[PDB]
Amino acid sequence: VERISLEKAALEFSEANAPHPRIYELPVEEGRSLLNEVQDSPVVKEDVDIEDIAVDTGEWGEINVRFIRPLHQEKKLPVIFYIHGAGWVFGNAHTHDKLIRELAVRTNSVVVFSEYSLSPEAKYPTAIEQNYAVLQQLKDFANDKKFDVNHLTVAGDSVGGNMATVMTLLTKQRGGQKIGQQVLYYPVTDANFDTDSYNEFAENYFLTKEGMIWFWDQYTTSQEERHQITASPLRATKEDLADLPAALIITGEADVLRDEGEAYARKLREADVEVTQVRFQAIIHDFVMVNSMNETHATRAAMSLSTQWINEKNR
Amino acid sequence: VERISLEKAALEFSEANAPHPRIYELPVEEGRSLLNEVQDSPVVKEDVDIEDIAVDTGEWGEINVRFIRPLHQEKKLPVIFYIHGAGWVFGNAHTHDKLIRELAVRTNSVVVFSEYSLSPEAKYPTAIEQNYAVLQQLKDFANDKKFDVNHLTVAGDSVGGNMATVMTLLTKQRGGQKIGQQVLYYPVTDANFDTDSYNEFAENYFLTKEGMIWFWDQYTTSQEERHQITASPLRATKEDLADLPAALIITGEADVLRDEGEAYARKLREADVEVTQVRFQAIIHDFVMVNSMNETHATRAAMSLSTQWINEKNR
Ligand SMILES: [Cl-]
Repeated sequence: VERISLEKAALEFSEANAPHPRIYELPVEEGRSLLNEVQDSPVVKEDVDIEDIAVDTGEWGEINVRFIRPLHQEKKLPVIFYIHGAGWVFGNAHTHDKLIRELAVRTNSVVVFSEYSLSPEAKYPTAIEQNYAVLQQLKDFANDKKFDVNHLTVAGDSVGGNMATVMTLLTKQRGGQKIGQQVLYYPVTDANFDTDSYNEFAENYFLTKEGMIWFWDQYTTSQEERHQITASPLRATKEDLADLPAALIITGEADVLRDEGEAYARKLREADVEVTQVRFQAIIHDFVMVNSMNETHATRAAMSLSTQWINEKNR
Repeated sequence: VERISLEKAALEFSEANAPHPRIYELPVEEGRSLLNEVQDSPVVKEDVDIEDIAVDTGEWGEINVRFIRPLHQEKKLPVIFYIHGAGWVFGNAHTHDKLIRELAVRTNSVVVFSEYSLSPEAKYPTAIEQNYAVLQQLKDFANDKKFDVNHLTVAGDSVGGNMATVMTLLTKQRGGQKIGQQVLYYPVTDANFDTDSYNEFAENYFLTKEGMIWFWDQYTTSQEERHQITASPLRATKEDLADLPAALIITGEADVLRDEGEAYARKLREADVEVTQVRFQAIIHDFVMVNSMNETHATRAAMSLSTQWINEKNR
C-alpha cells in the first residue's frame, strides 16, 4: 500500500486498522469494546488520585464526571476541563487515561473529564449541553477538590476538540464561567468531506473519509444542525470568534482533519484571537491518546508543547 | 497586494522588505549594515557571561568564536555548537545575540558560536571546514569553559542549519567529536529553486526566490559543488544519512525553504534517524532570530519546543 513517510508506530497503527471490518463497521457496543481493548495495551501512566462523581446536567440527564489530581499537592491547583474524542460514538475515562494523567502531572492541574452521552443513542446537541453544564458547576467543586476556577483551560482531542472550542463559543454567548485558554488536539471543525487532506488521506491512515462521514451521521443527519457554528465552528464569522480564549491548535500531517484544523486556526487569527498553530510531520489522527503511539516524536513534542504552553498561561 | 494569514510581526517584516532595492540588491557591505541595524531594534535579552576567543582552523585561518554562559553556574554544563544563518553573506554575534542568549539560559548550556568567514569573499567549502575545525577543538576549551563535550548539540538557522547537519555528515565520514543531536531552524538543504514552497512564497514573504538564488551564487556558482552532500544535504543517500545524530527540524509555513526542510526530515526518518519535524503556521523565514518577531506565537512555541527537546537529550 502506497503511503507518505510516517513514524513506525503510526504506520503500524494504520496497517492494524486497514482490514474490514473497521471500528465504525461494528455494532456500536462492539466498537466501544474494541477501543477499550486497544487502550489496554502496555503504557507507563503518571500517578494520580481519581474520584468519579455523578453530576446532574438538568434537562440533559446525569453523567459520570472523573476528577484527576496529582499525588501530594496541598495547594489550590489550576483546572483543565478535558473533552474526549473518538467520533462522538466511543471513548471513556479508560481510553483517554494515559493522556489526562500526563496533562494532570506535567501541568500540576486537576483534570475534570466529562463522560458525556455517546451517539447514536444521544444526538447533537446533548454532549455539548452536558459539557457546558458541568463547566457551570466547576465553582461548586473548586473547594472540596482544591482547584482555582479562575485558572481554567478547556482541552479536547478530535470530536472533543470540536466541543472544547464550542465551550468557548457557548460561554461568550451565555456569559458563563470565564475560560482562560483552549487546547485542541487535531479537532473536527466542519461537516465537509472535500478538503484536500480529506481527499489525500481518505484511506490507509487509520481515520478514513468514510468513517468520519459515519461519525457525523451518528451525531446528527440534519444539514441545518451541521451548519450551526456549535456543530461546525469553521462556519463562525469574524464577529462570532472575536474575543474567544487564546488557542493552541495541534495538527498531524496524515489526517483527513488537518486542513479544517489549520483553516479554523486562520479564522481565529483573522478575528484577533491569540493562536499557536503547529503541524507535526509523519503522524496520523489520535496520536496523543493511543497508547501504542505514546513514544512517537510527534506525541513527545505535542505533549511538551501543550503542557509548557498551559504552564506559561497559569503563571 | 495579498498574502496568506500571517502573524502581525511577520506581515510587518514582509512589508518593510517589499520595496527595491532589497538587502540582496545592495553591495554586500550595506547588506551586512542593514541586518546589524535591524537587530538594534529593542528586545528583552537574557543575562549571560560572553567571551570572544580567536581560534585557529589551520588551513582556513583564525576566526572569532564566542562563548556564552548562563550566570552563577558552578557545574560542567552541556554544550551547543551554534552556526548562524543569513545567506552565508550576513550575520555575526550581534545579529543572533537574542537567540543564543535564550538558548544558553533555557537549556542551561554553554553556546559556542563560530564567526565563520562570510561570502562572497570566502567560498564553499571554507565556512564548513572552519566550523568543523572549531568542533574538533571543543575538547580543548572544555576545562577553562566548564562544559562536557559528551553532551554536544549542534544547531543552526537557515544556512546555519545547512552547515549544522553537514557537521554531522563530516563527523561521521572523519570519526570526529561525537555529536549527540542536531537542531535545524528552517534549514537550507538543497540548491534547487523549484519546490512548491519556492513557487508559492517566491515573493512578498521577506525571503524571496531571487534572494536565495543570489545567496547560493555568493556561496558557490559551481553546479558540481552544489551537487555535493556537504552543500545540498537533501541529495544524501539513505546510506550517507544512516546513524546521524537525532534531529529536530523546525519549518515555517510562509517560507520558500519549507519544502526542502520537510523533505530532508523525511529522508532522515527513512534512514532510521530519530526525527522530530514541526511546522509553525503563519510565520516567515528568520522568525527565531529577528528581534521584531521575538514575541510571535511561532517564535515562543519554537523556543519552548527546541529548548525542552535539548534538555530532555542532556539526561
Ligand atoms: Cl463500509
